[PDB]
Amino acid sequence: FEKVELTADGGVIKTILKKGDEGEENIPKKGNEVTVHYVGKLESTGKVFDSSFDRNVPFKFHLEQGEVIKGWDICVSSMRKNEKCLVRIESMYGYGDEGCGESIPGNSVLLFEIELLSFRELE
Ligand SMILES: C=CC[C@@H]1/C=C(\C)C[C@H](C)C[C@H](OC)[C@H]2O[C@@](O)(C(=O)C(=O)N3CCCC[C@H]3C(=O)O[C@H](/C(C)=C/[C@@H]3CC[C@@H](O)[C@H](OC)C3)[C@H](C)[C@@H](O)CC1=O)[C@H](C)C[C@@H]2OC
Repeated sequence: FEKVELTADGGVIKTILKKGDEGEENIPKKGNEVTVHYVGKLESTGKVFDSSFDRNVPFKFHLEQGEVIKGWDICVSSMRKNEKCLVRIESMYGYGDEGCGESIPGNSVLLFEIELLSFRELE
């Protein structure tokens, strides 16, 4: 077991559910295209609001390019290939006071289960 606080203020806490592959080559780097599966829920209601499994299409994004909420860049950059984790993301590292669409209210704490399937360096 291993629970990790990724930010001094505790706005991002990652609980490892399954350790990944050993090796620095198994750690995604900034700018890399990352591929994951995820399940997201609101801590307030505990109900799942979205998941890549609804469509069965892994989610791909580029690490630390401002493409995803800050909490995600922080959490994924600390994961190893094939790692499964649960991450608690407070509004500050989520959608803040603005919220997102009508699915995520402002000042919402978010809970995500993320599985790092793979990643690749570009150029
Ligand atoms: C506009 C084009 C649609 C385009 C949608 C897709 C490619 C499909 C892709 C599976 C997203 C899902 O589509 C069903 C769906 O995923 C959510 O349900 C969700 O679980 C979530 O929170 N995610 C998705 C997984 C990564 C973390 C976070 C996110 O970062 O999402 C990202 C996000 C909004 C980042 C902003 C970027 C600007 C920052 O300023 C802001 O921060 C202030 C954060 C998404 C991926 C955007 O980069 C791209 C898009 O939005 C959102 C609740 C609503 C979102 O649909 C909209």
